[PDB]
Amino acid sequence: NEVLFGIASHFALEGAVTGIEPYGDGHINTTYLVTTDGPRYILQQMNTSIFPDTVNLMRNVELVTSTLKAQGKETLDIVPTTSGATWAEIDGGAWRVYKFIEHTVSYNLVPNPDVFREAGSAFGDFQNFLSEFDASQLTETIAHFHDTPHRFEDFKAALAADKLGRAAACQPEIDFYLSHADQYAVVMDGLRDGSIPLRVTHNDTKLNNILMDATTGKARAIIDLDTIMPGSMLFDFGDSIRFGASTALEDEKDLSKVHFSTELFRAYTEGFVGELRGSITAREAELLPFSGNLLTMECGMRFLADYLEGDIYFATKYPEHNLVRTRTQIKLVQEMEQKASETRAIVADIMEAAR
Ligand SMILES: Nc1ncnc2c1ncn2[C@@H]1O[C@H](COP(=O)(O)OP(=O)(O)O)[C@@H](O)[C@H]1O
Ligand SMILES: [Mg+2]
Ligand SMILES: [Mg+2]
Repeated sequence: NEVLFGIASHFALEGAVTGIEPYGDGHINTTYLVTTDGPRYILQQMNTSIFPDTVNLMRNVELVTSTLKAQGKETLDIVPTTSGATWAEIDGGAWRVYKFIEHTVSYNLVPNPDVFREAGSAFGDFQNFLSEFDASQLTETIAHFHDTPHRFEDFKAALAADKLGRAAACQPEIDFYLSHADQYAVVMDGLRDGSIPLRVTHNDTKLNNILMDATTGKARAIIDLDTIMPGSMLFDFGDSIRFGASTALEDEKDLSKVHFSTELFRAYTEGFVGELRGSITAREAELLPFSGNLLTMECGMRFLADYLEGDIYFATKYPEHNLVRTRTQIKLVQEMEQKASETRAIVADIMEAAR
């Protein structure tokens, strides 16, 4: 608190500081709530282990937030250092301040389809108002993040190495990913040849990062912009479907409880396409369902790769944790495959309705 107040003094706060306490349930940044005799603020110590290049990350954040503010859209509002920087290095730490976005609630899992539709609307609105932004200006904060062919090379490397001798125990899981190999390059290929628009991508579309109004329930702002990068909005949509349209937790051991919900798929798509109708392309719309397949397979192969490497990337609570996780992702992709007729119809219906 002595140090915290000291850190706070580096920033152009518009109220005398009266308190500073840890805040929120995030686990990458170290997050504090700053109270003043006036407005409130978010103060964060950035994760420089994961994000060593703070200058480039804050440049990305500044570019996107500025575009939104210029257009009168609510977003993260950086509070500058006394020197006019967007962040400060203090005693071997990287710190930044945002205005506290007031009067919101957020979720840690999808409670129901209405909330999921509103999550869809939030990112559709995010995409819509960045549709004119030159996404290529953004640096790749985590290289190859949703480059599924790259992830598959990582997976194959982990399989070849088989450092723990675990491959013997997951042949069906391995064969699932090997057999789908010709599917991984669909979105990367479209970006490279222009058939799929290069857009801003958020890359952590979990609901924790979507603030909704505390009274109306309506989407308010997208936060947690650390992983903002160029890519396809399909990377974001696909991932939201992966975690959000599942009837189960990511590590559900009972696979009979794991299903791909077309109701939740419809809900997100209604919200998302409803805000992005004027910008979304024919090829994009066509790939909405498959984007769910793609990002789910990417995530699943990463879990299985981690299992084979001795669980070095994802936290685990028991020895087979990553294998259990890879299994839910496999189950979800199989249902998405089997429901392709339905989801295609859902998208087509939603597209025409939005007009
Ligand atoms: N500008 C802000 N206004 C209000 N709440 C915020 C703001 N920034 C972050 N939060 C809250 O702090 C939590 C963690 O912050 P976030 O930037 O998502 O960190 P992490 O990268 O660790 O997830 C969020 O889940 C959100 O509830
Ligand atoms: Mg977050
Ligand atoms: Mg984050």
